[PDB]
Amino acid sequence: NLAPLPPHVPEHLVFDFDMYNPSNLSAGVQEAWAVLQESNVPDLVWTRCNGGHWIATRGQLIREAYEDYRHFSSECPFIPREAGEAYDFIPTSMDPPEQRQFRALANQVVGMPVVDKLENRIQELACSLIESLRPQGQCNFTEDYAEPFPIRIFMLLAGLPEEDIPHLKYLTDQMTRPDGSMTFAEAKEALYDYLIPIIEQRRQKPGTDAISIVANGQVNGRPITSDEAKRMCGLLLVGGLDTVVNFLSFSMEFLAKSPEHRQELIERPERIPAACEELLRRFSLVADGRILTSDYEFHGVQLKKGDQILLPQMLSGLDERENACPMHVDFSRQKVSHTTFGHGSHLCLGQHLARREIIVTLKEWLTRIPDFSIAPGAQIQHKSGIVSGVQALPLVWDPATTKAV
Ligand code: HEM
Ligand SMILES: c1ccc(-n2ccnc2)cc1
Repeated sequence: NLAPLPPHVPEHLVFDFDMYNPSNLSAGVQEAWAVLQESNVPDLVWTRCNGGHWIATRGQLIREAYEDYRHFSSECPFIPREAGEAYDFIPTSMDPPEQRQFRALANQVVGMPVVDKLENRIQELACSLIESLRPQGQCNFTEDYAEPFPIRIFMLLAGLPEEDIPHLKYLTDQMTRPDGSMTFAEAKEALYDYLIPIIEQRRQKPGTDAISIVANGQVNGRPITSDEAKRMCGLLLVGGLDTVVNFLSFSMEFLAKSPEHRQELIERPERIPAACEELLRRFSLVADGRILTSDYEFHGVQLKKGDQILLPQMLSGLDERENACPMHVDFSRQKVSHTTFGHGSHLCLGQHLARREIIVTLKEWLTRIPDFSIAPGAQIQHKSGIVSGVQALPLVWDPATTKAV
């Protein structure tokens, strides 16, 4: 389903990319998108899928569009339009200076200080999950670890019941990797049905949990409304359930195939942080966009007011102009250039939490289970959307080579 080309689009700039089902998916999700960076593709293209929209394909353009909120507005940040339209998450659907205030609160909730405080549970939960897996010689890394690890730390932070996971996660999934089973608005509404009662409850009777702080927070001298708090909370939910979850499976899949990468991190632990950035560069996984607030001419292309452009965060780091041999994972790169956590005013507040959860896992897994591989005859499938994922990650290992701690 290709939509007819608007009049301002030169046919030479057409490249029908389906962000929800790219062509080379079998090769891997990052490889499927990287086709956008082949020599035949212009820097800025137009696709007729998902209703027609632009795509910036180069780190330089993505950054520029990310900085330029005057032109590129966060009002309608998701493709397809109906999706960007119905979404009203804060602070993601606002531009500066309105953004700034809401931003400041969200940070109170997820920032450094919170992570600093949760470190021991993070470390505690990782060791517990791993030790529990170790003797089995086999998991489903996606369901066995990638999901629970991050999610249970979030639920703890938010003060929400673990029982809610399956329900929440389904709703969250529908948002980034739409199934077809429910539209964005229906999905959005359902998560909202959930939150409303919770928030009400926490404005009356506050806790120390994330929701309670958001619900009772101050924005621009006055109290935040319920509707605003709902809209921030909606964001936190997706961040907690849908991000680190998918990241970990791509990294673990890479690790399960590269013995030598595992070794390096084993003998030279000082490299873990470095490694973590490189993997954040290589297995980057977010793709959103902005809407044109007016007619504007960008890098010799005319953009009409109301046009959506996808500015895949994913691609900056995979761009050869930014990183030599981009599909090559080298833990010793002098400069790891990525925009995995975004760029500009909307830079990811949860990046600290995410880095802590990644480093804990690599350090802790490698300690106990140094030697693992993907199960024989396992066919790993990726998934594309706003946030890309791995469908399942069947791992096997010999228990005899593990180490209990
Ligand atoms: C590996 C994991 C993660 C990645 C790759 C990621 C990526 C991003 C990206 C690219 C943006 C900006 C989107 C835009 O500019 O439209 C963003 C914003 C945001 N992320 Fe993350 N994120 C991750 C994890 C988290 C976590 C764990 C949380 C907290 C629960 C979170 C909370 C936020 C919030 C609150 C913002 C909005 C900041 C603002 O609009 O000023 N993220 N994230
Ligand atoms: C699309 C969907 C989810 C997100 N997100 C939330 C937290 N971190 C990233 C950003 C854009």
